[PDB]
Amino acid sequence: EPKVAELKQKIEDTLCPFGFEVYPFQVAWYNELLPPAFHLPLPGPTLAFLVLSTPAMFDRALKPFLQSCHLRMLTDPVDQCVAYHLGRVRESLPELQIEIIADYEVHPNRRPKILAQTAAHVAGAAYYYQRQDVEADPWGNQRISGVCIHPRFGGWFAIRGVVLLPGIEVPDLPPRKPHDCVPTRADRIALLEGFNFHWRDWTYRDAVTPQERYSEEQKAYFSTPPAQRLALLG
Repeated sequence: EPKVAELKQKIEDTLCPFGFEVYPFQVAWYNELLPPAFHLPLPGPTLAFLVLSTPAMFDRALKPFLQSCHLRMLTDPVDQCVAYHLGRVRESLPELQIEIIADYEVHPNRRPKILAQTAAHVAGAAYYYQRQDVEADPWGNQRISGVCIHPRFGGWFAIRGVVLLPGIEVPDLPPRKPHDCVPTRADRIALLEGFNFHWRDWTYRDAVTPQERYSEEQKAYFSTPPAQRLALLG
């Protein structure tokens, strides 16, 4: 009966060379915090892995993918690339039943209504900073969206997927809280204001100083309209 550390290693062998990181969690840690509409429809002890992309994903996974025979038109290339690598995870664990979010062999709802930031938080991957994390906040009526912050990459990363392993239950998997790397009220205010009110501004992503950022080319790619992205960057 497979151990989490052995599975984690096999998934990392598959994904880490392509700029991803993977974090295990129990389905229960996620569901516990949410209304049933957003639950994962599985037994609490079920093992899951939260998958993130780091700044390296662009050079190691996306650019190669864009030059490959796998690329199709009419759907987002990043989504295609991610689905491809999550597909490779399935292949690398042929003896196991593996579900993936998002599953592109399912089209309608209900694909589950996953709240990705909450998954990243309970998996210890990135602290999900929300309005509630600022006491007596100054924003009144506005819609202040929260944002996850990675201790190594700040906001220079993205949550990309979840790998589920139904039938593999890890009731004694020990939880680890995400690193509270933006601990002070003033910094949390600056983070959330940068995120919700600052334009052509990547600055909220430095709320903790990152060790590495998206390259200028990657920044260009994500801030260029889709019609022009591939042409402009060749």
